[PDB]
Amino acid sequence: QPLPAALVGSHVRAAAGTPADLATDRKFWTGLSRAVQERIADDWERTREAYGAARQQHYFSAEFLMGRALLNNLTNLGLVDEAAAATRELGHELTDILEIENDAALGNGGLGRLAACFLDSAVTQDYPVTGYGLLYRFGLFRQSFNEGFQVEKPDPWREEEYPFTIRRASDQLVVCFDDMKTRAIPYDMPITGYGTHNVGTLRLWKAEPWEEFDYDAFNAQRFTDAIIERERVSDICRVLYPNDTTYEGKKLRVRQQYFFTSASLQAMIQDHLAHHKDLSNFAEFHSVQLNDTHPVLAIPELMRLLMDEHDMGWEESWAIVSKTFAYTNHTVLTEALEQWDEQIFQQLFWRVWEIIAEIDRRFRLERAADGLDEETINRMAPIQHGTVHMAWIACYAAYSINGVAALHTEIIKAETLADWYALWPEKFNNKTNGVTPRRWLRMINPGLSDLLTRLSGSDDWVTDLDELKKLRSYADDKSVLEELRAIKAANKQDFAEWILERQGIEIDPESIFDVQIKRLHEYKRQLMNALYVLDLYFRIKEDGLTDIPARTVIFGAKAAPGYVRAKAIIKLINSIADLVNNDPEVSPLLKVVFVENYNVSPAEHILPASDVSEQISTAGKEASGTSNMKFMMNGALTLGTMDGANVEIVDSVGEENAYIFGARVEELPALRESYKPYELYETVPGLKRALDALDNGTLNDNNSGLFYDLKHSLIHGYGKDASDTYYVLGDFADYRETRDRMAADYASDPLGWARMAWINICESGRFSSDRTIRDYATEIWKLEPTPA
Amino acid sequence: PLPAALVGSHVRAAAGTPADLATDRKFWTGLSRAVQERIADDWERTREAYGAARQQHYFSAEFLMGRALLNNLTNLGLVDEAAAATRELGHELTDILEIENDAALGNGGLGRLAACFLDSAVTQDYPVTGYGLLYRFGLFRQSFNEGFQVEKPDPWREEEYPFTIRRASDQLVVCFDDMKTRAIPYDMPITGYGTHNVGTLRLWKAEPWEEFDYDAFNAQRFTDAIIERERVSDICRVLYPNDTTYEGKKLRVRQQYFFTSASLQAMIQDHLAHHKDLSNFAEFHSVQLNDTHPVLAIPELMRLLMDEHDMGWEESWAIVSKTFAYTNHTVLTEALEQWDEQIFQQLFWRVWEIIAEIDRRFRLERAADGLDEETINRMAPIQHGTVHMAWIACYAAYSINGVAALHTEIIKAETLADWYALWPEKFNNKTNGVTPRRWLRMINPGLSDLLTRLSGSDDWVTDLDELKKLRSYADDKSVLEELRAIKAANKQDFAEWILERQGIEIDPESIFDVQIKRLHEYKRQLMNALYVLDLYFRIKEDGLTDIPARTVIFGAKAAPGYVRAKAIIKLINSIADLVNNDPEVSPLLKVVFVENYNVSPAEHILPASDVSEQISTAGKEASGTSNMKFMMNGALTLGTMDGANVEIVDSVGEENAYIFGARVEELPALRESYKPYELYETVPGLKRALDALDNGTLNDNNSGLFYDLKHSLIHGYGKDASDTYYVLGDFADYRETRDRMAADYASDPLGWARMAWINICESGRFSSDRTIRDYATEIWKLEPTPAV
Ligand SMILES: *Cc1c(COP(=O)(O)O)cnc(C)c1O
Ligand SMILES: *Cc1c(COP(=O)(O)O)cnc(C)c1O
Repeated sequence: QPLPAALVGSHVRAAAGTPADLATDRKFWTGLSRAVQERIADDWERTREAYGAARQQHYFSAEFLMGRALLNNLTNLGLVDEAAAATRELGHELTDILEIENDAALGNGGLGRLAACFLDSAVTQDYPVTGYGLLYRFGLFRQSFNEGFQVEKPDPWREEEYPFTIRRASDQLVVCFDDMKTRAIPYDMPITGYGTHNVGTLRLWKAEPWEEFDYDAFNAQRFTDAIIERERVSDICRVLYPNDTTYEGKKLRVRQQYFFTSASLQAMIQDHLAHHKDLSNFAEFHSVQLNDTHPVLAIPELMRLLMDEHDMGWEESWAIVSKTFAYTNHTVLTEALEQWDEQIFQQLFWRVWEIIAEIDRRFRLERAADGLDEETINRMAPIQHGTVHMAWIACYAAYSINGVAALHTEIIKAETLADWYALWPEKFNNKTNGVTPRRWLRMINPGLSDLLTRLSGSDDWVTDLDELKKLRSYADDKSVLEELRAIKAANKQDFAEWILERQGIEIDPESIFDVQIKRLHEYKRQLMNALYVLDLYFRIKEDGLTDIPARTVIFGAKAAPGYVRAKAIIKLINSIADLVNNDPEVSPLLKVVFVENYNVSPAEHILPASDVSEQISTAGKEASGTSNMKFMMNGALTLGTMDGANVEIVDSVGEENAYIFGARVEELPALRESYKPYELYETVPGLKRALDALDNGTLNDNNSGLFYDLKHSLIHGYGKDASDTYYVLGDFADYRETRDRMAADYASDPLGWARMAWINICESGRFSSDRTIRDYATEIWKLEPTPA
Repeated sequence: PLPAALVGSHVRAAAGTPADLATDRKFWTGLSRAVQERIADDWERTREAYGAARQQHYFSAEFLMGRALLNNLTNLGLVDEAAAATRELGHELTDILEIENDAALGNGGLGRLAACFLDSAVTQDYPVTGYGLLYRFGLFRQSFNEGFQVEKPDPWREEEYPFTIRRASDQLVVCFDDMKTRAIPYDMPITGYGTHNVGTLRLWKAEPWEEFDYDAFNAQRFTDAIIERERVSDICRVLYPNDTTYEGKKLRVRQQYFFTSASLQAMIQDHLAHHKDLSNFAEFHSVQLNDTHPVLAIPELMRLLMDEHDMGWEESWAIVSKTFAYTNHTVLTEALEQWDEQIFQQLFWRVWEIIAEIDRRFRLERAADGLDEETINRMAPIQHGTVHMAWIACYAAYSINGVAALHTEIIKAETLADWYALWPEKFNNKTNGVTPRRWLRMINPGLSDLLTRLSGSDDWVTDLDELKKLRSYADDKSVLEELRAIKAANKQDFAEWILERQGIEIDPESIFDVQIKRLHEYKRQLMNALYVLDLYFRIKEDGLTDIPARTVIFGAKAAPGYVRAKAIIKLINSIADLVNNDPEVSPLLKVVFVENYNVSPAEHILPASDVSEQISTAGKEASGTSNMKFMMNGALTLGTMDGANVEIVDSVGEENAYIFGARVEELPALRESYKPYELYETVPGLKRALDALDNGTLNDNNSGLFYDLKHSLIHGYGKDASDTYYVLGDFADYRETRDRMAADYASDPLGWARMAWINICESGRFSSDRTIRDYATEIWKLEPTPAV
């Protein structure tokens, strides 16, 4: 029987050393998860054999924002009810058990969450795709709050038994740096799939020292000396995205990237020679996707392995490399385009450096023969001015270079990677981002899932979201609209319970849930959102505004540790919350909620209850926007600029089913040219009272002086050099106009609102990562569905 | 049952692959989980039963636990079932058993005694719980490089270890003045043959309050970020960490305080859940202090009672004096712990105040008692800024015991004469013993079968005295025949074991002459080696040929900084090379140095042993637990009249053992006029042997170590001779006796078997079941408490 109490009890007893009913919630979670592993073990192996005989894809990424695994696995295996039954039968409540698990701290943001959605979409379609990354022990950082200020701490997640990562020490490899010999210990994480028996794999690497510690130093009682090398190796997997302002920090970033790409390629080669005679046909059977530039060292490293360990010539090796790697670009701008001092490579791995230098030497000669001028070659070369340009190695080696949305792909063709598109137009293509309908709809919004399943006649939509388009006809069915309003309300009722229990705040389950969950960045304009709230505070308390629906403004963000104004903005939001939440004359109509330590789990609780999706980055700064897509699938309406994902959302539902505003990306150069923010400060009604509220003592920054800095970052200067880089004051008037209008349509036309929401839901199939993966798989990787 | 279906379930969960495809490591893991699942209920029942009873809490800085799987399977009577299930699932049990590293939780005899005690306690249903540290890397792993001992870390739980269960939710705090630490409790099950009771070894793991200094990490001060994390980790990193410097000493004291404080806090917690308060703590609890390592428990309990539970000093000390019992193990007072009081003042000021108050009160109480200032100063816990831990123990303990009749008389008369004169009622004797489960029933199934067949039941397994009535078969050739066949099979097993372990080929028909002791000069491995070198020349040059072939086996680790001991190990490896590689001698004589001697190696050696070398200088050994293990397995004792050999010969008679050398009462006169140089020139063949040490026969690698050894033997006169342990003085009698013993082995095989049989049948005297029964009724005052 599927997940009987007897089986679950057995695994729990083994973990707790006590009968299953007396076990702690922690030990029960461990037992239950072991039960799941037991049940898929067979399928997992069959999948391994199936994929092993097929052409494969290997997705390299410096991050995988996996979130929790238990509910997701139970859902995809269709065992939630049995688990519920088994657990209660053994004296526990499944809802409590699920809370035991911390989000796997293996990723940071969108880049990582995309890689995660891709893995789920791949197995759901039986595509032989294996993921490869680092087993970060403490994630990015855990966010807490002290007196309203963000505090960063380690983010452990696997300090306790974690059955969803299996250690394979007997399969360990060596990654030797010129100054450090390391063990690379492989871990296996199972990727389950709704509606299939296939179980994919996410391979995570953990660095361990050659020797546990320096016993001689220890025995001499030089205790710190004894563990320095141990902890320097441990630093490779300690945290994600370690700060790199110093040389040593930069060298660690490069260590991290070489570590998991070298280990991954070695294991891939191992596996290949266990299924094939030699490597000469490596590229027929393997492709590797480079998610951004983090994994680009894989390229010189595959050359090294092929030539140094399998006696292959340069020409044959490069031929394999140029047919193996594909490369995904994520932003419109150079900027973040990784660049490393060549000296780091020379010091960490001299042989790999020689290969990088040979790549650059050959590249220049090949270009000169192509007939290019020296100025163009110099600015394309992988090595220039003592610096190695990782994106140029990627563009040179990759057989495919893709953007992640129609507009973004065109910019990289025309600007960012213009010289590359000029030489090799054929490499460029587009692959629009998307999210997985499983975790972000079916798993988190059963209420909505039910209705979709009743209407459409099956749950085929779970793995083929386009099926929902068929339901746009009901947009006029009033009984259905009412059901959808009731689903949203039930979700909001749930959210209020969750937030009350989590942070002790009481909110109105009937108010509008206006949500902005995004990394804190000035170009994200959480600050603009904050202003609007502050102004609205004053329009209610001093201006007598009352003909408006109550609303709860929800925030979720981390700020980078050294990003001063980002942390100041988070502090500002917390102070504004304190002001409006404790003012009886305003709390009835406006409350602010800052969700602490925003991550996958919090997102799962927020999205289903969301009404308004704030996507207000400055036009031209967002290439994509996957959270935008998740909101759409859950019945939340988009309030945003004509940038990134909003473009495609509006394109699908129409201007009438969304709230777009602000300057367009083509208008801004002229606006910034003669920008007069200080005048807006003095002129735009309310704005002066709003911004002054930052340093007249209305708000409290606890003597930090942060609010006054923010204020003058917005009003100081003028023209293209104005301090308000992200046109916050410039768009505020149009932003407030639209946000106000949106809240109005909300109190006055409930059915009309529910209708727009339905249109969004039914058209959201366009943003499913299943379509994205199909496209990667058919156009770039050239894969076939491979059932186990 | 332990059915294949159950084991496969647990293996699949651990391996993420069908059981038959799992690696041996994963299979071992799953099989161990299967065992835990099976005893979980009996374990909880024992917890409840012991908790309602008067209990004993055994405090020890070491527990030499060895491997747990085979021991548990044997005590649960599931070896046959486990063997079949494993084979049914594609694996072989022996291969699986070999995967487990000995749990590096102990050092030597002191730790093994604590382990045997835990087993004997559960076998008799006595409510005894063990408390220690969860050492992560043991003492050290021994390896060899060009004949020299090399020391490295000894990991054992880097891989999942299902036999230690983490209880993070029950964690406590141990605050040092310079370090707030988390005390994570771990539970290890102690199974018992013939009973359903399952005892507990509680092991504590120190973890940092914060994972690491995130602020320093972000600043890219990578070493600074983990200094404090690793200082806390040092608490459980290594056992008996070198303490030649103040810092090493402070670490030892930190380790002792950590596990005592945590244990007492947990004991108090548990007491307050069965009783209204701590006024009757001593009525329901007893704490055995195994040597002086856990003495800080005394002041710490005082601190807890007064500082956390509002008791006054008088009441608190009353409880303490009826709670603690102290066990003394040696005849010398130079090993008794003494610490600079500054260490205490720095680690825990409050605890130091209490220790000072203990000294202050002690002096006044003894002055009241009428002792003179001289005696008081010499008994005080604090003298000249040094805290004498043994004095705190003798002052607080209600019981002070020795570990052998003679040893106990010596400490009454000498070692602790001041305390015996003051409180004669505290002193008593509890002779050490070993468990017949791990050391006979589990490792020698061949002999166990014969014993069970002859006696008609396996009652002897938990009542070894039962074998006495079998002594009469000493004259039955059918039995002796079986005895010899069993030894022969055991030796063949060992020969296979060593061949696979170190590639050395040995003759299963030769005499297995074994010495497995820690390397100490008083242990006299050197005399053994001298005899081997001489024998080499006798065979090579003196035409010796009327002798049986023999394999001389050594097992021994040397303390890292002990130069003579390490020189001796090198010498043994040198002689072995000289001997094993000479075609004129190898066929008769081979030397085997078993690398990294520990519990598992002993378990393979003992059953195959013919000769038990117990040759320490008379007067040096108080006990001799290894001596007992050899006896139980049919090996004859070649040793001095000292320690366990006395009692052994007392039980079997001088005709069934080979005692030699100077008795302890003769040595004072012998040494007074000791002339090692004369012996060097006169004992036949000796000069040739010793000269081989520096004439080029044996290679020092030009270290001059052999020369120093040679000189340490032949230099000086009388009380100032360098041969402090009468190595040359005993050599003549040693060689004669050892030569005689070999002659008997080959001339009277059945007579040899007879002697072996009498040893085996009389071994019940050394069962730790008798030792524990005596602790429990005379000191701890326990009653058998069955779980079911
Ligand atoms: C979906 C998701 C993201 C991506 O969000 P964007 O800001 O739209 O790039 C990041 N973090 C979490 C927790 C998410 O679930
Ligand atoms: C039994 C045992 C001991 C104790 O023996 P000694 O005679 O005191 O040296 C120490 N170590 C191991 C591995 C043992 O099994």
